[PDB]
Amino acid sequence: ASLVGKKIVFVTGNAKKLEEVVQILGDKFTCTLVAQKIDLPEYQGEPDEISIQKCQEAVRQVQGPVLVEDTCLCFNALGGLPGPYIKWFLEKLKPEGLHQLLAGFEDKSAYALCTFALSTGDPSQPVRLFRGRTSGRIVAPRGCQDFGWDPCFQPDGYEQTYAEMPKAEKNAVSHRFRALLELQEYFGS
Amino acid sequence: ASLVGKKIVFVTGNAKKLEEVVQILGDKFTCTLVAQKIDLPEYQGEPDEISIQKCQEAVRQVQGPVLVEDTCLCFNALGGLPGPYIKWFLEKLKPEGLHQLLAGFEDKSAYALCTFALSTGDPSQPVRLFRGRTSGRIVAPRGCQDFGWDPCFQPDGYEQTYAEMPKAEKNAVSHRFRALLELQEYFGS
Repeated sequence: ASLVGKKIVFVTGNAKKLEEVVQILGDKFTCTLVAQKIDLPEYQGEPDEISIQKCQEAVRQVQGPVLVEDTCLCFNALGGLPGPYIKWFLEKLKPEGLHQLLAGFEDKSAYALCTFALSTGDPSQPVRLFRGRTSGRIVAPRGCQDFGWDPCFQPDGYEQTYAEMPKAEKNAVSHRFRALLELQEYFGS
Repeated sequence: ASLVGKKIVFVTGNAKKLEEVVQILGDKFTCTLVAQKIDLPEYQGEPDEISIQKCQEAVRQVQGPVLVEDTCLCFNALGGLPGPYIKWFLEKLKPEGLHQLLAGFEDKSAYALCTFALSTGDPSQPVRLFRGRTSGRIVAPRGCQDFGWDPCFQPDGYEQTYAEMPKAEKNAVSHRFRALLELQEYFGS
C-alpha cells in the first residue's frame, strides 16, 4: 500500500484481455498494469481458495504487485459444480453436453462467476478478492459456438444466451464486468 | 537409483494406508517406507499430469525418495470426468447424485483409477507412474454409504457394488491393488 506509481503485473497471454481491463478500470489513476505471461499451476479447491493460491504463487515469482483472474460456471443442481473445473467439462462435453449433464435435475439454474485476485507483493499483506456474479439458466445451446460455454448460459432477465447476445448487452449483465466494477470501488485505497 | 537401503517417504495421514501398502508390496526387500504427512497442493490437469506435479512438489520439500497416490472415478459418458475431481462431486452430489449425473446418457460405463507416483528424489530423474484400473458401471447406490463413492460403482464381472463387496473380493478387482501390483513388478530395478 499503495500501488500508485508501481507497475502491477496482470497475468494474461492476451493483450486485448489486458486492454479490456485497462479501459474498463477507467483513467483513475497511476496504478500501472503490464501483461506478463506467467505459468501458474491450476489448483483444485473452492473458487476463493484457488484465486488466493494462484495469486500467492504469482507473488513468489513476481515479488511485486500482481493481478490474476479466474472464471467458474456453477450449476446450482450440482452445488456450484463444474465451477472452477468448467474448462475440462466444456472440452469433454461441449455446450450440448453441459446442458445434457443436468438432464436428471429439474433445477437448471446456474451462475457465472468471475474472480480477480490482487496482491501488493508483500506476503504479510493478504490477497484481496474482487468478484462478479451473474445468475441464469443452463439451456440447450444457442448462438455462435466458438464462444466457450456462452451458448448454454441464458442470464436471468433475458431471452438470449451469452453467445446470442450482442456484446454491448452482454457487458451490462457480465460476471466479468461486475468483478471489474468492484476493482475500481476499491481503487484509491 | 537405487533406493535400496534408502528411506522412501510415502505421503499419507493414514498409518493403515501405509501399512496396507507395506504388506501388499511384499517382503522384497530393503526399500524402507515411512509415512509423512505433507501438505501438497491439489492440481487440475489430466490424471498423469496431476500425479507428476504432485510428486515433483513432494520432491522439492522432501529432497529424497517420495511416493504419492491419487484416485479418480471416470465416467465414460463424460469423457473420463469427474476423474480427478471426484472428491468434490461426491461431497456435493452424494452417491445418489453421482448416478443422477448420468441420467441424460445411455452409457453408464465407468472406470476407477489409482495412480502411484514415485521419484528417487533426484530431479534430473523422471517421476515413474504406476496405475491400476477397474472397469465397471455407475449404478443407483447399494451398500454402506460411509465408503466414499463405492456404493455407486459396480465392477464388471460382479453383481455387487464396491460397497456391497466383502473386502476380500474387492481386493481382487481393485484399482488400488492393480496399481500396487505394478509397483512390485518394477521393484528390484
